[PDB]
Amino acid sequence: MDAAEKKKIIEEYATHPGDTGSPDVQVAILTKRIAELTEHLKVHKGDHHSRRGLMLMVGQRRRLLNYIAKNDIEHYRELIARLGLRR
RNA sequence: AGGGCGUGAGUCGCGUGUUCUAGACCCGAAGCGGUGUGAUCUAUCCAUGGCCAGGAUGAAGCGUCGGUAAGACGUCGUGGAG
Ligand SMILES: [Mg+2]
Ligand SMILES: [Mg+2]
Ligand SMILES: [Mg+2]
Ligand SMILES: [Mg+2]
Ligand SMILES: [Mg+2]
Repeated sequence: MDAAEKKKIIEEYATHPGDTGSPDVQVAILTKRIAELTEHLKVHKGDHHSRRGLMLMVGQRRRLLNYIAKNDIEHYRELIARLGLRR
């Protein structure tokens, strides 16, 4: 998250070239952040405050995915298929 | 002074009684000491071999599925532990 791969993620998950805040981009960014924080917590199992931040990110991503699936179910399926298949 | 002790037959053989030192009239311990013999029984150990019909039970592990942010965990199969 030195903004390099963040911009990369924004551009390769954007719906249109100017898109930077749509639910797809938000879910992609949140998933990358959840992965990074999961690794950090695996290193530091005792970081309860960061784990709470991780849970907040998880819930936010869940609500965004719920909105996406409520609007366009096939788009939701494609997005989650790209993003870890929702296991 | 009074008193104690003292004022010629012995000695050597043989026999014999008792006795001394020797096992000492004879028999009998449990045990003590010295030096050896034994681990072909048995106790433990050491090296090197053998052996344990048959039938049960179903531990880890692994895998599937479910679960989760990752899990834990659940489920099923597999597995064959003591
Ligand atoms: Mg004595
Ligand atoms: Mg002795
Ligand atoms: Mg003796
Ligand atoms: Mg000997
Ligand atoms: Mg022997």
